[PDB]
Amino acid sequence: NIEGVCDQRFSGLKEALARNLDSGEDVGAAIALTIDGESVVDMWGGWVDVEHTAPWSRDTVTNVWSCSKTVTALAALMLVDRGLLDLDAPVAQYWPEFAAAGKDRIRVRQLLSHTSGVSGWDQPFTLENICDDEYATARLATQAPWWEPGTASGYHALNYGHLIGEVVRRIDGRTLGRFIDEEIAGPLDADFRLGLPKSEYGRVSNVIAPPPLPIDIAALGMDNIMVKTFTAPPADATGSWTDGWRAAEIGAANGHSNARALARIQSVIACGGKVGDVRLLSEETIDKIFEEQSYGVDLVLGVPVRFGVGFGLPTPESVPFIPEGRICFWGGWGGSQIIIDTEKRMTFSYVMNKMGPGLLGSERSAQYVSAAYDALS
Repeated sequence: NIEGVCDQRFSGLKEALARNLDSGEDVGAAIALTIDGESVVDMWGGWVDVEHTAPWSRDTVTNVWSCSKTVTALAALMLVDRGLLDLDAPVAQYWPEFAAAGKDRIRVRQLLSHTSGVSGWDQPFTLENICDDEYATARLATQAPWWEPGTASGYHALNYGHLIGEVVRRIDGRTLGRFIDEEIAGPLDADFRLGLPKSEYGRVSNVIAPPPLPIDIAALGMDNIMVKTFTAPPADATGSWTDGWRAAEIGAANGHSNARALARIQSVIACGGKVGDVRLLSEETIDKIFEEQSYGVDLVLGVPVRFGVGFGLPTPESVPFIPEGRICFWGGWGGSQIIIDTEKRMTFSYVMNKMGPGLLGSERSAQYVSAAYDALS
């Protein structure tokens, strides 16, 4: 039983979602797809929890973990489009405290491409620490890079929003979470926000944690950058249920939204900077997204990744279900996807509550993305 609309071209996408819901591989999911700004696929099915307390409704939202990075990146690119933020300027030019420990030459674009060298917090760090916005932001400004900036990419797993958000805050005045609401989510009427206000607790579906790892990476060395990044706050999807997590602003993983809002937000990039009569970027600023910034094995994700400014670029060897072309994308822990195909001017989005293993796509993510692209030919 699937609610919402789904174009007849994408029938095979609807059958995959239905059969995944019947088998339990998806507990509650939502798949959205816009073309040239107009909603073409907007579906959802399944339940809010494993106990079938309530079905996934239209405005059900959940934690969308790293899809929030695309909204954080969109906010930064908007300050660039207005001429207030220079991608080539050092981040210390806007954030003076960041110049400490030899970071005075790190450029703003390197924050957005995960090549800055600051991919996580130094290890006096806890789940409570990341919930303190100004404390977590100040800690990063004191750190030395974990590798030579621009030399490689290391996925800024949980501090991505703190780094870029502080640059946004010192330029605009508003916090990153508020900038998103007043300049992106508001003008486009999109159901996205950093965190979750208590007034919206009723329509949230708590994510289901991925399978436990056979070893706790404890006693296997923080000599590795990947371990330092993923243990800065200890990885626990359950932490996204807490009130402290939903009260903070973590532009890397804090977003609470659904597939319809993500596909609608990012339709600005797919349609050339304007959906309807709300233009947030020019095509000159959108061109900066698809300028390749880095390619190589990521120090954190452990696979080859091609990074643009704020988005990933097609990497068939690591993300095989996304074709090549002027396509930018990212996804969230558990399997969530947000894809921007400016050639077809479409946006795809898949949002679930049962988190699969891995921070790249899951088995379901490949089925849904492939079905969406098979129908488009």
